[PDB]
Amino acid sequence: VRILGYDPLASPALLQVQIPATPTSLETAKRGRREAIDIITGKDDRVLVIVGPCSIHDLEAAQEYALRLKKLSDELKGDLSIIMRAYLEKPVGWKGLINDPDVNNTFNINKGLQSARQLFVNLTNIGLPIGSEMLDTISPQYLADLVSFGAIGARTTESQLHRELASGLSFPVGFKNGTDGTLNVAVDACQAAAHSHHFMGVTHGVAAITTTKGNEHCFVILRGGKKGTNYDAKSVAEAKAQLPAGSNGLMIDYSHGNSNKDFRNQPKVNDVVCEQIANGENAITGVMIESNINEGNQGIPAEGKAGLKYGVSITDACIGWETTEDVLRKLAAAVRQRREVNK
Amino acid sequence: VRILGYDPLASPALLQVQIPATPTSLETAKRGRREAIDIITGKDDRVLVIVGPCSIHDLEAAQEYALRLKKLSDELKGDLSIIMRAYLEPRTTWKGLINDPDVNNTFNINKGLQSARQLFVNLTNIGLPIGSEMLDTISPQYLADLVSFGAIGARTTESQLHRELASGLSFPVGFKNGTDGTLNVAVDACQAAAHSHHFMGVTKHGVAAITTTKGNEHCFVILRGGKKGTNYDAKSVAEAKAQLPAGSNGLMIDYSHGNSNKDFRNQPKVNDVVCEQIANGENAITGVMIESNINEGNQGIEGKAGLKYGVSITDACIGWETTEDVLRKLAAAVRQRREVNKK
Ligand SMILES: [Mn+2]
Ligand SMILES: [Mn+2]
Repeated sequence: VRILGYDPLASPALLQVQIPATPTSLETAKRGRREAIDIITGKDDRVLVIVGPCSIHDLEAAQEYALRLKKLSDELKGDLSIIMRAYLEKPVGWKGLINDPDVNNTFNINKGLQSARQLFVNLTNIGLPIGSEMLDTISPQYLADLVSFGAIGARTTESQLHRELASGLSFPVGFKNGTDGTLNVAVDACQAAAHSHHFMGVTHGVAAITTTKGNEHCFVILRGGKKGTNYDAKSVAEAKAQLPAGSNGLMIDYSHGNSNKDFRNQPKVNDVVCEQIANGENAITGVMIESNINEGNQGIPAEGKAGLKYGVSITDACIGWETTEDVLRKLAAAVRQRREVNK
Repeated sequence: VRILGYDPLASPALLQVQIPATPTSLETAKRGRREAIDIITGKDDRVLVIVGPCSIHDLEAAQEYALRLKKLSDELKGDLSIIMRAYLEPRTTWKGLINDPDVNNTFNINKGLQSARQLFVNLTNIGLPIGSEMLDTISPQYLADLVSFGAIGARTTESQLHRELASGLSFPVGFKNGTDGTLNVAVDACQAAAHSHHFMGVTKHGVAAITTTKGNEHCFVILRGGKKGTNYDAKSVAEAKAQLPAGSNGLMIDYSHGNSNKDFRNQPKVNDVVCEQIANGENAITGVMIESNINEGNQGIEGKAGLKYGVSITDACIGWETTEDVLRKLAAAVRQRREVNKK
């Protein structure tokens, strides 16, 4: 009585055929996973960097950005393992690329899944690994094969459904610290996801029973909270203090809460973080940066896509490309100096 | 690479044909919903009660308990509208009736769903309405037609997935406050559940499709305490009422879990404090949740064979006679409130 109806949904298998992943895309995704694993587990001393737009609403602009990040990745491969941020939505307002690909308030999930997949293929096909946030348990079925890094939404860190999901993904997954500032829920999540799980889920577009093997590559993401920002050494210490033995490295988000809701502070956070890294801090193995071709953000005008400024986020504000180069080169320097403190 | 494999899953439709609901079952489910609605909206001045085991692992024992509650219910029907707790499982490393129906640390979801549906039919068949937690977006499809009340656990009240599910359910849904004791996430969930959603889900035939729901105006908050302490006292209740927007439904207080502090004998103490408020005129308290079984306490696991009869194998519960005394007191508080209101 509360279900208006069901509209047809193309299965992942069908989508994978219409928008096939090139050998390069597959190899790229595989490579991104290996590198991320070695870093969060300490086998590698470079830093894992998830850099990119808060969200992608324009494939062309994303491709130009990707090409720039690719070039700069090759320049800093020795110190950084860069994965492009390819998030589809920011949890009223534009519901994201999957739900509203045309950015016109309509709903076209089938067209959305096609755009999202075309995007993922486009990016990985040039040798650039991507990372996306797992919003639900069904969409990953359509994109996972092209992902090298996944993050679980903060609102679902405590969800068994997402912990089960994580336990079955073929790549590292990050969980955010609780809203109260503590790391319990995230730690529990990582432990839960490490176990094998048995559950019902979509596969061919039908529901089946899944058995996962468990994911040992889950880590905590520091993202500020009710007790303030937590990227500083004091907070980092408190964070490591509550990480049971055998934990993976921590990943720090420069944006959102830790940036005090101001894209301009991301580089300031970079400074405080680079400082720790340069002085020998080995628990910080990753960072998250919201960057785009141009800085800041913009609202969606009455006209729609037609009135949007090119290369400017329509969700959270980002630092521009030039600033991103500065931030990343500085981070790379911090990593280099860190190898020395470890000599 | 982290998916050990899949096993075929009988569809909700198949199981509904296999284990059909009797005309008495459907009628009870319907009635349970109508009565719950009139209460949470303030039409009826009786109190809604969701009483029953933490979980059901023994169908026979559940039936005995049901007969008793059905009889006690007929006695108090003038003051209370009773719905029996018929839950299957919070994940804390027994996996529940759906996963481990044999209570022997194995997995058989197909058999679990059958036992669950049979259980639901058995109970509603004697005229006793039932309530359960809505775990995911799939399992409910196998039981919805028999349910009169649904609950969203504290660990998933923030899950968009569950808010979407609630908006499409044919009965009232209660959202529990967060594990940290935070109430706004539940108030929030009710708002979200109140309107239409468009997302990916599964049909009666087990096919993934795009679902459009209409919104559920019968959602409410369930105070169940948490990390920052219990929340059933007058101060907390007034604090809770303050957060609720205009036109909100009444509150439901959970005597167990966070509000009893892992001590079943605290449930009757909560009942006294809650009764005092009701007896003295508190009209905003429209519901209560109680963890009750034939015999009090709980127990661990020779397998089922060794387990004591009417005793839970999950959260401790108050025994039957305690339950009866608790309910009769609650009933009196109700009658008293009527008198206070006529003034
Ligand atoms: Mn963002
Ligand atoms: Mn319980």
